[PDB]
Amino acid sequence: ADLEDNMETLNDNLKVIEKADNAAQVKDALTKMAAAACDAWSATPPKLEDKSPDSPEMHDFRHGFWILIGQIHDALHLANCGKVKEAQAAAEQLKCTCNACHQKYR
Amino acid sequence: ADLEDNMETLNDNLKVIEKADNAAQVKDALTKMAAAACDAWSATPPKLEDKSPDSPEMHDFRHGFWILIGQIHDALHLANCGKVKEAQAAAEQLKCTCNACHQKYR
Amino acid sequence: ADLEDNMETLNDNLKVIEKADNAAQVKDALTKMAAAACDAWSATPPKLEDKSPDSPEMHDFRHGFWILIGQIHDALHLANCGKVKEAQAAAEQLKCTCNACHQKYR
Amino acid sequence: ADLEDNMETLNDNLKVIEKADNAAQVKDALTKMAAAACDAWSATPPKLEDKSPDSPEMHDFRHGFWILIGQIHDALHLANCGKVKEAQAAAEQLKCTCNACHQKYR
Ligand code: HEC
Ligand code: HEC
Ligand code: HEC
Ligand code: HEC
Ligand SMILES: [Zn+2]
Ligand SMILES: [Zn+2]
Ligand SMILES: [Zn+2]
Ligand SMILES: [Zn+2]
Repeated sequence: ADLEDNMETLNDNLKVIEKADNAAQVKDALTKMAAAACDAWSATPPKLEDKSPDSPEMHDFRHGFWILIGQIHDALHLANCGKVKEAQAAAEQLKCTCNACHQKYR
Repeated sequence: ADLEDNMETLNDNLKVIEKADNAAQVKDALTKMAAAACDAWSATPPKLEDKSPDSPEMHDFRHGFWILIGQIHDALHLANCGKVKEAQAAAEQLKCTCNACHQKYR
Repeated sequence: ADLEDNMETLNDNLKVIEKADNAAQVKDALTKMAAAACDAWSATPPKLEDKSPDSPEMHDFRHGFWILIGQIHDALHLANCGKVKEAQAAAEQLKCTCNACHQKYR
Repeated sequence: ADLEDNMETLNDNLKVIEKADNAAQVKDALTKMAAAACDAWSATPPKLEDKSPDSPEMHDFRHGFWILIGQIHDALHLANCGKVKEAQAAAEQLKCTCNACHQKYR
């Protein structure tokens, strides 16, 4: 349930994808990431603890997760259809979403 | 967190939108729908009760939720912006995603 | 390349998908709909001839086309994977984007 | 019309968004990038002239453009709402799509 725990689960499963052998491994990891992302959006990060839940900073923080869930969905199509290289390449593009949110609120 | 309960909160909040006057009411209903959707995809429907979580059928079952969440995300842009009518029209288009899943797994 | 011709293209190719025998016929028809959608969005519909290109109605008019292109994209995943029936059902959900615009602007 | 011209349009307008002062400049530049993306996806790049138009590389080539159009769509929400800064940040998240495609196919 914890924001820090959700970030650890996102971190571990991202590496899993990068170095996966089969599609079953990639799909398992992406589904775990989707769970963590769904649980993370409702949390308030330390940096934004003083700002209202309707601030333009709390929008955007939530928005980051909608984008990530969209990317996971897209990777899932590729993994399920046995394109393991394409799935791994797509997963590499998640980092961009990771980095942009971290550069503002981490 | 029950599948039936999450469906109720989805069904209720969609009617709230239809009858809303201001944008703040729309934002509040869409956030609740997003939480329910994020909570419902992990559950197993009575029609697939004998199927494994990593089975092919469970994969397409979760697919409808990925599409739903992206439509809530899109509607949220309009509601946060203050475009009440357009947000209501966006919310209406959800009904098709609701319908398609129900045809297959209900 | 005018609005009416592009609407004929979308209409015809949607029938092609519904009556398709194979995935290759589905791929071909989705490609043609993507080209039609890409060519249609810059046009001005007769009912908004009095409005500026930069106006809330014209932003909304073009929006319907980003949604359609996104749905075509999703359906192409399914047809490239060889999932013909799933791709035919996904193409059916396009109809709601068709009707949403038509109710406002046709 | 040809792929090189399309790529210059994308490049020029991306710089314009970075250096933009008003929402009107961002709107116009994002719209021009949407048209360029739409005219680019049907071409065949030099490095894939020897491959089949139904090959996984050609599928992946076209796919990069659907992702870009979705990101331009996303940024236009922010720009049409007058929100210049976050429309500009959204526009930066788009380089990751530019780079993934050049890293494999340019
Ligand atoms: C890709 C999807 C992501 C990976 C991999 C990681 N994140 Fe994040 N993240 C975000 C915040 C606000 C924090 C700080 C939370 C706090 O300080 O309490 C983090 C933190 C991490 C961490 C460090 C965890 C630790 O205790 O050391 C890791 C390893 C991590 N994140 C990996 C915010 C966001 C965010 C905003 C919307 C996104 C999209 C991501 N994080 C994505 C990723
Ligand atoms: C699959 C991807 C689904 C999507 C998307 C939506 N729903 Fe659903 N819903 C789904 C199932 C499998 C069921 C049946 C579960 C059961 O055993 O009863 C339902 C059920 C409902 C119900 C009936 C609830 C009840 O207790 O009888 C309603 C009112 C309902 N769903 C509404 C609904 C709405 C409004 C949605 C979109 C906004 C929607 N659902 C999406 C599966 C899926
Ligand atoms: C707005 C975003 C639209 C979307 C999405 C779709 N259509 Fe459309 N269509 C639209 C307009 C404004 C019009 C009127 C054009 C005019 O100059 O009068 C239309 C018209 C049609 C027609 C009739 C064309 C004619 O014979 O005059 C058809 C058959 C049609 N549209 C089909 C169609 C389909 C199948 C779509 C979904 C894939 C669709 N349209 C989307 C605006 C919009
Ligand atoms: C693949 C799906 C691509 C995406 C997404 C983007 N680009 Fe691209 N670009 C791509 C190819 C295959 C090529 C080479 C074409 C050739 O004839 O060699 C390019 C090339 C460019 C160039 C070079 C222009 C020139 O004179 O040769 C530029 C400046 C360029 N691309 C910019 C660019 C930008 C800014 C993008 C993101 C918005 C982008 N490209 C995406 C393939 C793909
Ligand atoms: Zn995709
Ligand atoms: Zn939108
Ligand atoms: Zn999908
Ligand atoms: Zn968005």
